[PDB]
Amino acid sequence: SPYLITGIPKDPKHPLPIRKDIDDWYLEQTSRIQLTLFVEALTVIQNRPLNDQLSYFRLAGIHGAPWTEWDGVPGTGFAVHNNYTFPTWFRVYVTLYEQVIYEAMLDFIKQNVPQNGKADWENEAKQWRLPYWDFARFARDELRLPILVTMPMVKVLVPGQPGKQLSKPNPLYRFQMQTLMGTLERPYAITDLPFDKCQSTTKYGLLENYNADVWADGGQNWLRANLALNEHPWYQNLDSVPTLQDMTFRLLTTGGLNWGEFSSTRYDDAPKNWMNLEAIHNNVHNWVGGFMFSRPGRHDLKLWGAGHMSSVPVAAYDPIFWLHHCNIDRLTAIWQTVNSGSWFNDDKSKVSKDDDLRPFHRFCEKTRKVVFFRSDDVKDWRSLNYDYAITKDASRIRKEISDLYGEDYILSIRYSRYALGGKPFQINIFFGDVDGKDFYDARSQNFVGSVFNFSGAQQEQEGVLSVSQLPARLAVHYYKKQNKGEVPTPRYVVVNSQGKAEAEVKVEVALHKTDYRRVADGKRAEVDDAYRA
Amino acid sequence: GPGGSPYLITGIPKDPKHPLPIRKDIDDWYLEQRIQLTLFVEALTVIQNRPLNDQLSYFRLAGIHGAPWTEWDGVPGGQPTGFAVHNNYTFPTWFRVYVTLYEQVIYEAMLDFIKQNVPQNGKADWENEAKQWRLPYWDFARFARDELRLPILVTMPMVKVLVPGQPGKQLSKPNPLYRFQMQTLMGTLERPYAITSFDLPFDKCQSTTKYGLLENYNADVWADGGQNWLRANLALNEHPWYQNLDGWDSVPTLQDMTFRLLTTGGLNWGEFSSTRYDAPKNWMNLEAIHNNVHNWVGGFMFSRPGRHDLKLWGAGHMSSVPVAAYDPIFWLHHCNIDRLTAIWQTVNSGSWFNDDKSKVSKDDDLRPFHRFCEKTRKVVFFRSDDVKDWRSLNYDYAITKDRIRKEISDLYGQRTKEVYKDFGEEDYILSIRYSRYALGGKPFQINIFFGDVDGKDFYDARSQNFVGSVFNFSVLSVSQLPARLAVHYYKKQNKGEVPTPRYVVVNSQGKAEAEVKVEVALHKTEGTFYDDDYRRVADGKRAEVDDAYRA
Ligand SMILES: [O-][O-]
Ligand SMILES: [Cu+2]
Ligand SMILES: [Cu+2]
Ligand SMILES: [Cu+2]
Ligand SMILES: [Cu+2]
Repeated sequence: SPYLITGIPKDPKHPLPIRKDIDDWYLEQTSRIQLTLFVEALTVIQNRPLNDQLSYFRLAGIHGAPWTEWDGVPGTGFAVHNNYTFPTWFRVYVTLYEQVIYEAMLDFIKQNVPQNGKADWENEAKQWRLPYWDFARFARDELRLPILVTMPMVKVLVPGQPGKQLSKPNPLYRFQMQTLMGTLERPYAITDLPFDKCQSTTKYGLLENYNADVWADGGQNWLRANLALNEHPWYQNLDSVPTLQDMTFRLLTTGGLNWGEFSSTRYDDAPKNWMNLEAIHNNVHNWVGGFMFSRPGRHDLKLWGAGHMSSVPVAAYDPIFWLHHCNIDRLTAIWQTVNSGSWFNDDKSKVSKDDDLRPFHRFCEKTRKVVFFRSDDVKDWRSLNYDYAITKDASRIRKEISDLYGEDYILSIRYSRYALGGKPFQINIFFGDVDGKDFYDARSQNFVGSVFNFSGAQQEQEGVLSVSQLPARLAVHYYKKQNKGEVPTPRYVVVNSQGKAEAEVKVEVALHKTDYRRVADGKRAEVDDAYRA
Repeated sequence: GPGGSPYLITGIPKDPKHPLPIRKDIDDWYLEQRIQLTLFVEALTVIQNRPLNDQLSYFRLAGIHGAPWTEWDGVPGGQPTGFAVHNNYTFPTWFRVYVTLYEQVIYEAMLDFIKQNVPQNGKADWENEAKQWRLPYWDFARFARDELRLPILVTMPMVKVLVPGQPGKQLSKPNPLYRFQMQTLMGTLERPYAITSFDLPFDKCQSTTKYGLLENYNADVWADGGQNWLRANLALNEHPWYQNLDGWDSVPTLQDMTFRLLTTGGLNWGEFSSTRYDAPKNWMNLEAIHNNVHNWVGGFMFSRPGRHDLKLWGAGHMSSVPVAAYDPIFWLHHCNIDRLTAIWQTVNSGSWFNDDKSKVSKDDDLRPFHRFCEKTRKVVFFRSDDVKDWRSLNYDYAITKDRIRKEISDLYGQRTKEVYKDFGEEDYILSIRYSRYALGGKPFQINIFFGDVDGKDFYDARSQNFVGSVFNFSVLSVSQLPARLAVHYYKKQNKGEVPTPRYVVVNSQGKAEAEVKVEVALHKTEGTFYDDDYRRVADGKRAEVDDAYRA
């Protein structure tokens, strides 16, 4: 310490290497030196001890729990949420992860590759960059978690044993410790959802009413995550379009937003410009991990279940976290490319531009001193010696955006992250009557879409709230069709981690129509008595 | 076998300090735990990690049942058919011996683990636990501690064990009951053991899976498709569709079937022991219930036509005769099938290969299982009479130690009685007769409906008007389904009319097979079954489905 974050060092045989789509990269590798390097290096990092600040646990620990120091910066986590430095704090955080993995790759080569092959393996390490998960791209008819994340094991090369491939536990599948995270040595223990009783990260694996020993490793219910990722209005199960892809398309193609509007859910005391990067990212966290531990009533089919990615304090432990944030960085770079003058340039985000991005250090070549990273340091992501295919070929970026992700009606949503004292919740919006026992997801009658509060005696910063936006065109057309042309009143339910409706929460929900005009104000829907909080 | 001599199956040898130890319910056994848990985990881990040339490896022991159809213990294989008996009256007795073999191998591995690992101070106490341990059973028909479930242990990827010589120290280790994993894809094992019979990509699996094989995912996902135990639980709790409507109480069909099986009097051995068919009231048999559980644990449909966000299909080893024995739950399932056989024997004491059909098979050699014949001084194969009394293999069940009819009702009959008592004193059953070879040996599922069938959704309890299923796990074959509650519901919606049973034969692609013959009928008696003259009241008919869903 300090650990200087630089990105992977420049090598002239490797001009601005790209971060590839992880599904494309996995298929290239198997259709495997880089795959071996990534698997082996990430395994080594996951097995480093807690007192090593470049262990996987400690790197994930920068984000949230267990809220310790990192790199000599005293330990809420370090992560930036609901502020305009969300994209840039995470830009540096993803680069730290990438850089540590690359360093571990070089160590792996020194340890395991014979002298005669070191140049070949080093070539591959120097070309590798952290792949991104394209959560909004149809997987090589539907959106999906990465192929590699759904694989318990992965086959790798053994250097010096040509045609000596071997199957190993996949470090992208889960992060597993040797004991329950609640029992780790001080001060690293993780001690709402029983994350203290988990040894491994899980997706939808934590459900009430099963033995607590099941929670030690609740499994990776990637089929369930995929279903959530493809959320869309209920009626489309009677032509569907996944809302996540439409939201991403709109984020990338809508012109005229300032940085403050694009960068964050933060609303400091319009609606057309409330589709923002952070809100989409919050929904993806919910969809990957699950946040509901139980459901009232009797149900044969159990669609709930909770996991690490839905929860701010522990989401960073799931290896997909980094791949998600890699794409969030990619989306930022794309938006920057097509909105090149909009950088901390509005009267709301300007104040935050010079925030130190603690705990991340760099060397100042002007002061000749170690300082914290600041947003302007990473405005050009290529300064960190990586790029994306889509931003290298800028000339045709609009066409590529259309090929990947392509009156109007929109829903606006304004809410307090601390409406429940800081606990997470999901805002579900419906057109028409709400089923008092089924108000949760796309299988719930009349469901149109959700907004997840990715948060987790406590109140928000004075004057600050949070915003999101949902597409509503197709769902309003269906509703009119079934309802004699009535413009629907949006109905909402605020759902907590017990699958109950929090009657006392008020959210501002409105429907707007195209220049957008407000055409209906939303109202809370009642649910059954056994389903009320 | 090992050494180059036959492997003699004895069951765990008798020790006078250990009189007829019981096979416990695996959830109860787990919940009270922890030396026996440690011994079972460490021994089974060693057995699973044994090399393919070792005939007491997990792979080769599973290999006896089906694929890859090799020899075992000097007995030629390559019959493709395995050594297992299916659709014949020796089904319960062949499996009785098979389960005992597994149990004996585990016990012997426990003794070796103690010899290599346990300090002098603890050896006699660990030896005493090995001698008291017997293979637990999975009670698939008992409510878990409102619903049927896979065992707790089967759903845990890791398990904490003791470390001998390190007091109070425990280590979390991969749970050998969660899955069986090899070091490579089973399709590329060293000859002759490759798994390569079947249409699902089992050749592309390195590990066993529950509901994890689906079309349209990268083939490397199939190497280990995972354990979707929540989905398997859902399947295990199959019941008529109408019971998920508000204002109606549900009963798990599996529990109703098992209570019927155990309580119905007057079956001969041939009716009880097998699906084999060469009065429909007597067609509820052990093998048919076992077949449905195989399906519900593993999943058999790889695909479904059309577009579906919620994907309720998926295939896994337990549904597939050639590879089912590789899933560790297989043995726990078959341990309960042995227990159900012992219960039924206890309450049907004269009914042992007692009919003209089964008498023919009573003397069949149960290959490949050897034992030493003390009266002729020869190593011979097991025969059914050798295992008529399961206690001769030095194990027992708590339920067979005495009161049995009351235990059967307490365990399997309370929910059925509670809901049936709400309706009139009548019973309805469905009879189902099919040919196991109707699809060339390919497996298939027979779903029955009362009322109109949704031509895009004819699959499971979520399918409109679904009544129940019969699974062809694989002379004719028969099964029976409870129908009393579904008939009541249909009558209330149809001004008293008796429903025509409608059936669909579904293949592994989720498509309807139109040339698979199934004989379905609905039968009625006055009086409730648990308190006898059944008459046919309706003939079945094949349901049509949407054109895109037709095979
Ligand atoms: O019968 O497996
Ligand atoms: Cu975060
Ligand atoms: Cu995040
Ligand atoms: Cu079998
Ligand atoms: Cu079986």
